[PDB]
Amino acid sequence: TSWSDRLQNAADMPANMDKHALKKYRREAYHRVFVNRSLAMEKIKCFGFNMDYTLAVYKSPEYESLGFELTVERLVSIGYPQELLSFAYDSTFPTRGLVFDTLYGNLLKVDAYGNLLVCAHGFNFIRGPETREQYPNKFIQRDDTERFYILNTLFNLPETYLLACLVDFFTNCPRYTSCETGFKDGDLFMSYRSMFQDVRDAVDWVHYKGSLKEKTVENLEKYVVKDGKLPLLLSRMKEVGKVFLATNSDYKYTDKIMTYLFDFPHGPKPGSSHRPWQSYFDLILVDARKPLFFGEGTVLRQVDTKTGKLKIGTYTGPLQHGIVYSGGSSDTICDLLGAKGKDILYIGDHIFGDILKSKKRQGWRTFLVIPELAQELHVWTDKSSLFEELQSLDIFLAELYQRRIKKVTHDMDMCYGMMGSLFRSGSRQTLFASQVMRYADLYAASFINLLYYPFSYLFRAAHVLMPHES
Amino acid sequence: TSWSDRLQNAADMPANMDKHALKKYRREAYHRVFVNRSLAMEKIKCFGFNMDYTLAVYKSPEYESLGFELTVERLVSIGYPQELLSFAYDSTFPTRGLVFDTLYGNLLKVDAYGNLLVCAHGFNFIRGPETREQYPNKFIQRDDTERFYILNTLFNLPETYLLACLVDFFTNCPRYTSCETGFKDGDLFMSYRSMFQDVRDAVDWVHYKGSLKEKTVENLEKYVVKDGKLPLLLSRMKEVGKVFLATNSDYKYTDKIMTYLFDFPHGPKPGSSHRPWQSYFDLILVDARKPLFFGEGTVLRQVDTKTGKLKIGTYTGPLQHGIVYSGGSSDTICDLLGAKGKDILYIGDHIFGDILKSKKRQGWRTFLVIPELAQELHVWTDKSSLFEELQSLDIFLAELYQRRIKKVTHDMDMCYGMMGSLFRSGSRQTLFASQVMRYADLYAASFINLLYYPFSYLFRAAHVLMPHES
Amino acid sequence: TSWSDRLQNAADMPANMDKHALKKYRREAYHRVFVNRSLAMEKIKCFGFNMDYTLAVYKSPEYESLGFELTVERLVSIGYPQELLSFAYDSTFPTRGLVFDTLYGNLLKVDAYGNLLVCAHGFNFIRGPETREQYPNKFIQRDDTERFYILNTLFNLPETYLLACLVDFFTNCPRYTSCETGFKDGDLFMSYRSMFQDVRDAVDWVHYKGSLKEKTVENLEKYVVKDGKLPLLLSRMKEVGKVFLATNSDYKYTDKIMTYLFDFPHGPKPGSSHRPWQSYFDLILVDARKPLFFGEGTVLRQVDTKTGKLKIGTYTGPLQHGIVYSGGSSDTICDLLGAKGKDILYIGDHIFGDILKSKKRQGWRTFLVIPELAQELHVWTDKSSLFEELQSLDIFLAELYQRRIKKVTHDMDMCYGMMGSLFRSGSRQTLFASQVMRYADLYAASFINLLYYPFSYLFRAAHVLMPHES
Amino acid sequence: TSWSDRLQNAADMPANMDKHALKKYRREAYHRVFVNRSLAMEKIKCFGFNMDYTLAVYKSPEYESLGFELTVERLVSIGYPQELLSFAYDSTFPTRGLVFDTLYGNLLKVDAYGNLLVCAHGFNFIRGPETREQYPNKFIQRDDTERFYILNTLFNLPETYLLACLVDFFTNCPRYTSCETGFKDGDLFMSYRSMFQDVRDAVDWVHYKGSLKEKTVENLEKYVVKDGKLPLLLSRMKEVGKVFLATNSDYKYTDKIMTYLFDFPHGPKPGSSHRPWQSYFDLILVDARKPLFFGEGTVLRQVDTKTGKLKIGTYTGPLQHGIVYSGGSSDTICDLLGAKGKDILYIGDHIFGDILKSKKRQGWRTFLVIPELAQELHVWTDKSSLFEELQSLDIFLAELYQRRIKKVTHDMDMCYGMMGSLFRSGSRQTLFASQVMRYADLYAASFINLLYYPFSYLFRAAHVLMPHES
Repeated sequence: TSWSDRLQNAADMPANMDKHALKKYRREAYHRVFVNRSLAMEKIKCFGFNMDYTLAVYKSPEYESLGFELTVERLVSIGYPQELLSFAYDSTFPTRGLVFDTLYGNLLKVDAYGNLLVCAHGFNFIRGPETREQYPNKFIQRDDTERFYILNTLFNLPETYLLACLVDFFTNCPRYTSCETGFKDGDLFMSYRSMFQDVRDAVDWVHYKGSLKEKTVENLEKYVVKDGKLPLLLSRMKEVGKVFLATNSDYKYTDKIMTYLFDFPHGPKPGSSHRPWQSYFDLILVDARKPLFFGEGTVLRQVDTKTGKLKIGTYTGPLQHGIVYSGGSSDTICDLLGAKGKDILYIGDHIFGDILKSKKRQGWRTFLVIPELAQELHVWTDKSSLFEELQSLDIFLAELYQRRIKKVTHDMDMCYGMMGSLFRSGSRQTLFASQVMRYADLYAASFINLLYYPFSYLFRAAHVLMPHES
Repeated sequence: TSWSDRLQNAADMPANMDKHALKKYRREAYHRVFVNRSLAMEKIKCFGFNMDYTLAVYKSPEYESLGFELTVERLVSIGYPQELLSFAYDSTFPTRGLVFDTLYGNLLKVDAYGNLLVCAHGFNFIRGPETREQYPNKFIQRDDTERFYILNTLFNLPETYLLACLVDFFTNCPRYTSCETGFKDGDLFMSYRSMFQDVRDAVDWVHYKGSLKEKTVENLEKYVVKDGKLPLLLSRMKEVGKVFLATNSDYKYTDKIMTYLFDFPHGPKPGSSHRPWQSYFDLILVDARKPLFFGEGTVLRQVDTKTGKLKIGTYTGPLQHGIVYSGGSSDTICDLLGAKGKDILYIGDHIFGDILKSKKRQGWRTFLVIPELAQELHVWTDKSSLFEELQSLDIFLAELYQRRIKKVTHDMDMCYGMMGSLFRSGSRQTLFASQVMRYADLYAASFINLLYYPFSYLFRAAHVLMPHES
Repeated sequence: TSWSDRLQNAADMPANMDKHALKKYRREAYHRVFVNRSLAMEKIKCFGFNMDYTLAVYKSPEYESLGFELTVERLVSIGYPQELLSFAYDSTFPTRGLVFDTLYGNLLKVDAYGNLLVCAHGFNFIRGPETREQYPNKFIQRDDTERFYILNTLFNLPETYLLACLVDFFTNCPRYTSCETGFKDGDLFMSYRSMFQDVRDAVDWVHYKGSLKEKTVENLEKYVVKDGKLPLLLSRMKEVGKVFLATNSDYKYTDKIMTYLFDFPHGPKPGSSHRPWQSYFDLILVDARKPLFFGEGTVLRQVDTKTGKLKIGTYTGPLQHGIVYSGGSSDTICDLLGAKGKDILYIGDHIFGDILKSKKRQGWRTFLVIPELAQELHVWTDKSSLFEELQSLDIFLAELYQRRIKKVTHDMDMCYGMMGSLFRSGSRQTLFASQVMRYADLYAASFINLLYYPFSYLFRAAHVLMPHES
Repeated sequence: TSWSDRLQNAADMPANMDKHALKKYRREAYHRVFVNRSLAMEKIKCFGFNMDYTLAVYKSPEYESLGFELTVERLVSIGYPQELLSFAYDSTFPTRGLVFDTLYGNLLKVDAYGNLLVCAHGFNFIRGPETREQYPNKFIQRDDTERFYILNTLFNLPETYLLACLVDFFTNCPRYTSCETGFKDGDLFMSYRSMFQDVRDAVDWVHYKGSLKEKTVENLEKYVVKDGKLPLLLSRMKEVGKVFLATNSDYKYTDKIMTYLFDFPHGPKPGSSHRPWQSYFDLILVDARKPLFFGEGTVLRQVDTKTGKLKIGTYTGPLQHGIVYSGGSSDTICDLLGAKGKDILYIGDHIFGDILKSKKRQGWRTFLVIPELAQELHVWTDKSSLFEELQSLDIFLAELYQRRIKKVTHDMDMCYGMMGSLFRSGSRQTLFASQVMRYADLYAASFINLLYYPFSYLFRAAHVLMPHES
């Protein structure tokens, strides 16, 4: 059972809007909105969205597998060996948020301070003592972006696995000689860094010049989660505030995806007339170029929605019904909707490009969608005894002042996959977990969970106290 | 009672090293080491220090007042009006960590997300609604370093007050006209930005080209806390590991200050022969140029300790007894002492230049000295009823779903000073508080508090859990 | 008669290698090599080439017209108005080397010091006094590359004309309102800057993603000058030194073009066996990325000449017969051929990317091919009386110490085209002329003119003397 | 006889303003203005000046010797060996415009293309073949400013000699070991680069924090050329246009120097009342910060001329009689004087900071003062037979197509000094010579030579023709 199976199962259910059913429903972890900092929903005057993996949740593992296949085919097309075609995407290997070390060709899972939690070279998981030869302090400087790439998005899941496939392949292929920083093939040397750049370039190519979008829109039922409760929630948001879309995707792709997401024989509720997707938004903005969007952005353009092309010129006019914007900046939203940052709840899946930057640069309120939580929540509750034992071993070890702690850690971790939970390895939290807590005011497996809370709900989190204040 | 009075009172006490007395002593908040992340002292192989406001704690308010006076005299010397000479330093006004907005000339106290907690123009404290005219989202982007300067160090305390004095003076002086971004005087316009740059330059000048150091060393009993337990703690650290100094100050000043700090008729304990301060250190490094020190640093030089001048050339040799280094980088320490980052406990007062950068860039373990805590702890415990009432009002307000919450907030805040606690305004934590929790593994009013813990103590902090994990 | 007609006429002639015929032939300006700084051909050990507009001289105006048409079609494809399709390339308008001012939308012809010689807005030529409203000092700062784009290459000829077509079109189209920095169309504003960026992007697109290369190689006799004396000259160079190619183009395109350039039923001379084009080169390098090539360049790769794709890895081996390189740097050439810079005569058409940078950054000897000189030489000799009169009027005016000087200037200039000679307006030299003299050691309408000089010819230029030295 | 002896000898002569005497006087090379590009003096509406080495010509070798001594004393003060005190400035060694190679510790004389003309390591002049070991192409990339420093100003003359003294000293001192890039002294390594940085820093220190200015103004008759014809020429300029000063020096130093330069018992002519120096200027600007001045500059300030300190605030008012400005930009001059660039003749000694930048960035007309020409002109005319022979040998060698050419070159060069003429080595022009021709419209040994030309003189230079145009 993948996380998108869970999401689709919940998506197939109709909305029972009886108040008692809602309060009962939101009590379950799977339909709950989790709270890092308190948020009074009554103060939210605008609800903003991105599209990919928020409104349009791509089904797993089918969509990752499609991206993987097209990326592999692109690398073979530009000269990588034919054996790449025998790879097959494996969803049990990658966890989101790993760091690829382009110097030594390792995938690393790290905590918020750069400490190594897991290190894998190809499919070989390197134990603590052996990692010290390359990482003397079992530590990396995350900000060295020339060396380290953080695979933070769900679009990065296929290349996370592909990097490991490639390192495994070249390590074990007799044509090549393994070296510390790459592979030697006579008079040719392929560094892990150039290999990584080829993979990155190929992933980009597949999304923007290849056939990924075409293959997606020709079979949207296979590739995109669909929920009849989406127009109900958006119609309810529009009753109490304004609603906007700000996506990096272009208008033609947005229109195809959004049309599918709203393709029901009804509108907000069963029995109601169908309405076009654009009617649910007070402001539609494509080609957003986030995260630059939250700084100076780009010039504001207007989409000719008949042709899908940009009109000639910078758009200088006002908000008009039916207009579609392109580029601009977050100040465009605030100006055209008459909003301040804390009036806005921005709902997205990119922990950096959506959530971190809108929080840090503009003081927007933030809702992080984490699709994998729809399944991680099931593992967490089902194996709570593993974690509880780990807590007790940690307390026992501290007051006593080992191999049992590592074994339980491994067993707990493997329930999530070969690279463990998105949020921790054993008792140690990941960088990703830390960023969620620090920058996502609210988070959930799906933003649909807002449907189960009344219009003026007060999301509450306990106040933080310093050690000397307790 | 200032925080340095508290520190000096504790410094005057002799060390009772009976184990039961120590454990009793460390139980009191004033002599406790507070723990943000767990740290096993047995794993620490090197203890590192800065000098200023860590080993050499400058007495308050005398030292700030000296800096203030010399800075004022410098501004008058370069052409500011004579009325500046009538200013007098007032320790009740500044709290450390405020942000000066060079655009509108305000001092701001902010939380970790840039939200305004306090706004003062000169000595006028601007209430919430009036702040929205200049801060529509009651929010600043901290990283806009061209506009905002964060007064993060104890050396910034005099200029924090001076900026407010100057804004007050020009606002109320009839020769000038107040404008949004500065002051008009006929054909001259002084922006808050250029005023701020003059103040910054004058503070720098006083420390490096003026008479501040000379005036300090000619009366060290007036200006520097002195503790006979300092050589005892350092001798104990040297029994179980290595000890190093890395200061931004030059050798001549370091030698004068450190000689005074060790000027007792005894060594580590009463009755023992006096030892020169250098003998307590395995590695002495001056002109450190932190925070650049934790990146590429500067070329490693050797101090001629006879003359106080640098020897000619880059030093290429090994660690030698009696050598004093200059410049270099944090890698110098690790190489010469055979240490890895997590082997090092680095003890400092600069939340950014010492603690943040050594943690983020090198994975060092960190101990933050917060001198003002020596007194903030007394206010916190004495007025705990104010805070407890505030907590209850917050809980009452949330479940009820105001003016009483603001009044209690003001009354609690004013016990610390006109700019409130270093760590909070009412129930809202400051940016400084957040950075302490995030980057200081341990913290205390003085590093001397390590004296009261056994050699292999395990400092413990509770594990963090995400909302969905609770 | 275009300059490529002249070049093709000379190209059709067979080589008479009798010494007396050669010396007679090189006496004519059209077959002469012109000399800015003395160069002893005996000291040249390597001859290097670019391909486009040096070996492969594209026929005029057919090739510019093709580029113009495809660029227009691309702009219409992305949303520019249909009326663009009625434009038709006009070779009499553009002169190479003009500056487009993106602020005011003017094409400018300037001297070496940025002084305005000609200013045209659309097709309106602005007289001196009217230019002062926008150019108060009749001067531009060339280095302000955010504002000014210098149309320095022959590939820039179509967009030079297109920019003027577009400014003319929008100025006179009733849908738009003309403003100082662009065109208003209700709520849309198109600045000259964004218009220029669209044109630049479309030209790039046509060359690298569009059909320009495909259309070129499907009719090479229409689009490319062909000269049976090319393999003769290259074979003669290989007798006395090494020969290399360094082109920005990719291998597949290079192979198609070079195969055509050598497609004769003979080799170096009539009667000799045909040889493949690669055999004429000791070193072949594609994807050169000049001018970055003359700095750090890019990593050295090897082309798989069977597939046209790059082999995997950085190439670390030696120079090998038959290998084709990709990327690298100018140091690659020097290392693999055992050359120093002054051993190299580098032959190219890009006054900046080829000639300036190889001279300034590496001290290479330089030969600049200027295709338009093949026709400018005919205008210069035929209308020498116009220029001679201008010289006399200048001398008369100086010793006398006007309208006649401007009229003669205009009449002389118009013989070259609407934008005058590449090298001057009247008696004032262009920036381009100055750069040729400063950075091209030798120059000619075609590098084929080297065929008419003996192996150890000494090209001589008179020494320069300062005013006080004369 | 130094060049300042020549200048002072001419300065002592009274002005005979009879028209026939003037025309006779300007015929002599020593009193002539030399012309690179034609300039109609009638079109000049503003005459601008710098102060140092233009209005205030420092006497040679006394002033260089003072700078040398203070720089040496500063290096010894910071820890260089005592033997430095035995150095003594030698004016016969340095020629202006040499390049110090911080990698290999050589002084280089180069032509405009970076070709090596002379190479000296310490006082050892390295012959051609031996230079190829470090300079394989006998070529340097001038723009590599991290490696090469061009000693372009007269203030650089002492450090030019000092760098050679130091390289000589350490090479031959037995305490040190000579290495390719510096000197080893056991565990200390002094690279030529760090040595050079010490020298540069010490020269800066002497000018701005040391006693150079104090020592200069306490004996101005020893250190500064004085000419009673200076106020006559400036009064004549003010009759036909405006006159401004723009100096990098501060007001207190400018006032002392300018007061001395005008300290005669008369004003413009003998018999006339003395006038204060400020009265000769329509605009006085100090702290100019050229060359940044010709870009965005700094904020415009006003000097309080009573105190010598800056008034508080940016100056926003108009040009007022008696006001003295500080900072600003070249646009300040143009705005306040109502000038365009080609209305301005800017007179200076810094070939880069004055002349190149005002020409390239603003299109100002330029007059370069070259003090050494006052003596180089005498060597040039007296040894014209050497140069004439060299020309003939060059022509003979070319048509013949050696050791005699090198011997004559050496003999000619040595008449100027150990580093030859500022303008050439033998028949090869220096970079400096090339920059003079390219950027100085007019040049002379002194700007006083303008006194000998009528108000509306037309300076004329022959037009430049390309090779194919001749």
